[PDB]
Amino acid sequence: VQDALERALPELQQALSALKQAGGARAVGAGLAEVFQLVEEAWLLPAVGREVAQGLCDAIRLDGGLDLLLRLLQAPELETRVQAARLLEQILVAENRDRVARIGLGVILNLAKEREPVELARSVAGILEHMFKHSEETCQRLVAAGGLDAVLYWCRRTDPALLRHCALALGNCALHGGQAVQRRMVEKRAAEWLFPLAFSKEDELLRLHACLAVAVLATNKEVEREVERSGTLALVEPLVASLDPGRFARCLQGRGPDDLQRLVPLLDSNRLEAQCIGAFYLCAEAAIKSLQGKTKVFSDIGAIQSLKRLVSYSTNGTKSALAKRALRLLGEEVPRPILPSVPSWKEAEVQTWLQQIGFSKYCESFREQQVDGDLLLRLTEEELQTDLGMKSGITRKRFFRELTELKTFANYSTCDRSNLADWLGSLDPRFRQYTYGLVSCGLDRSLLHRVSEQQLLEDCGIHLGVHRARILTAAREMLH
Amino acid sequence: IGAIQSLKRLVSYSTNGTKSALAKRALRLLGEEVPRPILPSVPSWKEAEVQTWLQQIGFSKYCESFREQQVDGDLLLRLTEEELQTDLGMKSGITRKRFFRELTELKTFANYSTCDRSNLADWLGSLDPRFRQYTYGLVSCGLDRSLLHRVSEQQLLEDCGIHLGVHRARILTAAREMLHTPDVFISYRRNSGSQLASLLKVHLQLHGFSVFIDEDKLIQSVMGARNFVLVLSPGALDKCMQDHDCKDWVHKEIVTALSCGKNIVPIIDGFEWPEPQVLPEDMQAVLTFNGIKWSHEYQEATIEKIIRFLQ
Ligand SMILES: NC(=O)c1ccc[n+]([C@@H]2O[C@H](COP(=O)([O-])OP(=O)(O)OC[C@H]3O[C@@H](n4cnc5c(N)ncnc54)[C@H](O)[C@@H]3O)[C@@H](O)[C@H]2O)c1
Repeated sequence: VQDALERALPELQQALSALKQAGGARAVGAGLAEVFQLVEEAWLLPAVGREVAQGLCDAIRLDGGLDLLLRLLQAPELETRVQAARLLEQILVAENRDRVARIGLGVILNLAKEREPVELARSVAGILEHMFKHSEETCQRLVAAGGLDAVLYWCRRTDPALLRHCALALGNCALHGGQAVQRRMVEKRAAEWLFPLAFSKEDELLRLHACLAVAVLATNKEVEREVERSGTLALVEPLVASLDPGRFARCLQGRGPDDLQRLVPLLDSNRLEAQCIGAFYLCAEAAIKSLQGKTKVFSDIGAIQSLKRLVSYSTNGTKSALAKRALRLLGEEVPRPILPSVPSWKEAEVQTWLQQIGFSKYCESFREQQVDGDLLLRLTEEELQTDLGMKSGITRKRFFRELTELKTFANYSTCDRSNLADWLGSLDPRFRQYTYGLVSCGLDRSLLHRVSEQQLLEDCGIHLGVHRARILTAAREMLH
Repeated sequence: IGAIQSLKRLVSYSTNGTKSALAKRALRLLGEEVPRPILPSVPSWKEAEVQTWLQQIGFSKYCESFREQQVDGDLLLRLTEEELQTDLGMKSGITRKRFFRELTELKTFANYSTCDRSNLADWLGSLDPRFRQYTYGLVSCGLDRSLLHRVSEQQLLEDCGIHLGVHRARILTAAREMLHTPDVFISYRRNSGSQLASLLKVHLQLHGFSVFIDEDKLIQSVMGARNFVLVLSPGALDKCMQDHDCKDWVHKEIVTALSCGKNIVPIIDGFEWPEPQVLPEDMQAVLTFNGIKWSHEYQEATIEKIIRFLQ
């Protein structure tokens, strides 16, 4: 355990003393090459070299060699510049990134302007890649300055190793950026430069990380229009449909829970490409964490219930197959897809729908009351509070959120005559939940010009007055 | 005095690295734990982020009050007086008001990227920085910038939940006073012509040209296209030689482009010109066009040369 640390500390002590003492033209570069080869020996140890490399990076930081590397990045010689950059690339760990964000911002940013040689760019792309993972302030300082333009210019090259760093840099800048960083990327059209990275048939990891960056940028609701106009979403769904997560899980050692929490809101952002990317990556990393004995992280975060919602509300075969495989590689059961004809439900479909979304406490609350799909669509506050024993209003509000998700994904073919659900969906996709509110009252397209607000409140049961005003306005302005 | 909780608020609500590092060092030199920075995507919260946010601001008594009720970030942003009083056991109105002060501090520092389409939070922040807390009040009701001229005070009170009438009057006033067939088709080779065709498509869509990429589907793509760009990779006419049956896709696209008579612009990347006598008779006319050599280091002038040679 402590063997590699005791073998690797005094060698780096001698090497950093040779770097600090000698100031020659080529002996300093030879010392940088010695430190870089010892770093390559450090990272390539099976299940040992992680903590060993972390301790050696801590020793390089506490010795003072990080400021030495930041001084040698300003050297006029090109050779020691590229060796110092390739040495600084492999040591950007979470304790070194704070020190680089304190001082090294502006030195690496200066080398972001020099873009012509490949030996600089292949390492400076990875340095900017790992510096996008620090915080939102560093992402703002890199995007507002010429740090994003270096990656957007280096996406033009044909180097298969450099474009991986560019795709990972844009993905990590989209993950840890926020609102304004994504605005400054997409207004500068960062999603359009990911098109040669998501289509190039040279590598298979590179297209996956490019589609990851596209899918993370495709979750901001002020952004998705220019992403759909970019045309990079259409390369996402077949690429996920043509690969296997087990082979890429064997190819990649996973990621920590702080990065596992970044893939979870990709599934609840109701976009098909983002759900496919999130299901693929969580299936591969669930295979990784199920090879080991740490499968409780997905239950600590809560991605398992989101995968159950992906299975039970699926309209695509690829994301449903990936979510079923991800739930099969874990230690719980897979759910069945629900029957979409909700007014055609009997009691057992209601019981299954309760068992698939996490309402197993109230199942016997609905069996004694004989609630079918016709009574489930016509359920209010008072019947939940009094008749069903659901006393808590927070539990009732969670039930109404799940009822919103159910009444969005429903088949109203047995009741709707004038296709009123598409009329509600053409205005706002959160209006189709009131379809049963208006069909059961006897309405169709030829009556909504004689409906008032009181008829929508009392009979149709539309509790939000903004939705009542929008439905009355759009019923009185464009139906006759 | 009480400066330790203010340092915890500085750590948990930090937008600067220097003050966060100094507050973490100040809490490390004392005898208590340092908190973690919260996840700004509040509607993307699960239960554990809500529990951590409770543990970092001094609501450790009610943590088991939220775990049994399963309150996530969507329920935390939509919480009122009555659900705090009845369902959560927070009987004291002073404790509820301290919780609403902390909820004000939370809904000021939040990421609404997954719900806000028209950037309504910046519209609320341009008036008064204490208005962005009502962003979730207006996004969840279905509103954006193009609807606020038809909102009343009752819709802000009941649905949006704006309890202060001064803020309702200011939002209504400021909402009513200041709110109111492709062109270039690219043929390429599957082996080594994908990256060059993708790069040409990107550099032509940077200038506003509708470019299509990738017999019942491609003929209507060529007929609707105004121009034609032929990517000549090394080996781009390898499968087109001795193809006397019209089965190759690139051969069909070249025959269709010659039948259309469009402005065929070849793009050469290390590919010599083939002989006319080895090609079939339906594709010998492609060798008489003005091809363009491709440079991998001076691409801007090359794309400008392509624009000068297209309609
Ligand atoms: N082969 C290589 O050359 C190699 C490999 C890895 C890292 N590096 C270098 O390391 C630096 C970046 O590494 P990083 O650590 O900052 O990455 P990171 O913090 O951005 O990603 C998290 C990594 O740490 C691990 N991890 C963190 N917490 C964990 C936990 N609680 N349980 C299990 N695993 C956990 C994950 O497996 C994941 O690999 C860069 O300089 C990079 O060049 C090099």
